[PDB]
Amino acid sequence: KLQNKINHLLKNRQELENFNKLPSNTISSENHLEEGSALADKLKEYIDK
Repeated sequence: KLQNKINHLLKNRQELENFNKLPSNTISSENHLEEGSALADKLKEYIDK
């Protein structure tokens, strides 16, 4: 589900990339990428366990 969220946010970024006019929304998508990366590291720790 987190990887599908990455797909949704990158689709939103592809919607809002050209003729940029950047909203106040994409930094939450970047924080969500960091959260998914952190959860990926935690599940990597768990599969090592």
